Amino acid sequence: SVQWCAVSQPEATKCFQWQRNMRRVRGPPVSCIKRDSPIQCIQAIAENRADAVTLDGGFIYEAGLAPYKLRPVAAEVYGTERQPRTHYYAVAVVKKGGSFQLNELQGLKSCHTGLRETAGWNVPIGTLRPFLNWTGPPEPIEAAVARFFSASCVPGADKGQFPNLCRLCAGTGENKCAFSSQEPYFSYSGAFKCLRDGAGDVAFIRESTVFEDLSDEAERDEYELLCPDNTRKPVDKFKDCHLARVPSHAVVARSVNGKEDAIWNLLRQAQEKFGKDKSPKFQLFGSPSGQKDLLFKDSAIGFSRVPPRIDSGLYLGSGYF
Ligand SMILES: [Fe+3]
Repeated sequence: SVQWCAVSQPEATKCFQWQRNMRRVRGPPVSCIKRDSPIQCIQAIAENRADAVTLDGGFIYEAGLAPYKLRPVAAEVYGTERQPRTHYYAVAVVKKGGSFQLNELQGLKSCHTGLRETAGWNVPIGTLRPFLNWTGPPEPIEAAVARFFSASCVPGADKGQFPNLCRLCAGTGENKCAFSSQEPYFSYSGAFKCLRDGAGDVAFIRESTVFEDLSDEAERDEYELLCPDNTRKPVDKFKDCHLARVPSHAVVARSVNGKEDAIWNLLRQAQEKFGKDKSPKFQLFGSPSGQKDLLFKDSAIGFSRVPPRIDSGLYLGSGYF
């Protein structure tokens, strides 16, 4: 059986609902282990306490490093089934109206999905380094991003070394700027909720965020991207307007004693049984109200296996950071 590494109690429930659903249709068994962060799941996967966790490509990096040496075994498949894609695009949605283009970015307000996450940090801050004012290490990149935006909401950051990287955040108590769903401006939806709530001027996120959160058409007509060419275009045309194409989020496992084939078969079967539009009982690519992307990304259709011994640095592709 496969111990899945849950990252929160909402995620844990989803997984416990998963396991109960797998039993009912007599498929491959899944188990749930709870831990509090992606980086905390890696270690447990590394320490034989559990076996898989879906990670973003920033955590695919840090999970391939020593002494973890974890490996991407199955990539998330997003889109439509007529045209499947194992990649997504980092864009920067902004409020329609303003004159500022990608190059005009300084002293504004940015909402970021997570510190060190792919779409909300690695790509945009990687795209803004020429504009950034940064001498190099051992000063972190965090300090300059503190001085480039007038305030942001980049959860996961240090509340004391960089206070305006959290300035915009909305978690209450000690929960502000945390890498948890209790930060309501955490991840994609929270990075979008931070622009939608009038909090920041820019939202660094993915191409489906706007289609996913804003159901009624007219509402979305009021949002736009920021093109890397310094223009701004509509949010439906992200294929000619984006910060980058980034490889899809992936289930990562152990390199040695990984159980890959068992993990592949749990997924495969669950995708056939609890996939998009498959069972009315369980949607493995679905979350309940207010919660989002638990275990896997919402509105993703399935998975496509990763070919033998493709490391973490080859999954991502060359040309990183
Ligand atoms: Fe991501």
